Amino acid sequence: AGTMRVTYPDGQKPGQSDVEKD
Repeated sequence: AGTMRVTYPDGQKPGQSDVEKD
């Protein structure tokens, strides 16, 4: 989460997402 960092379609929105760990 430090190559790209984690991305998501809101605020508090993990689990269906851009990348929870790079």
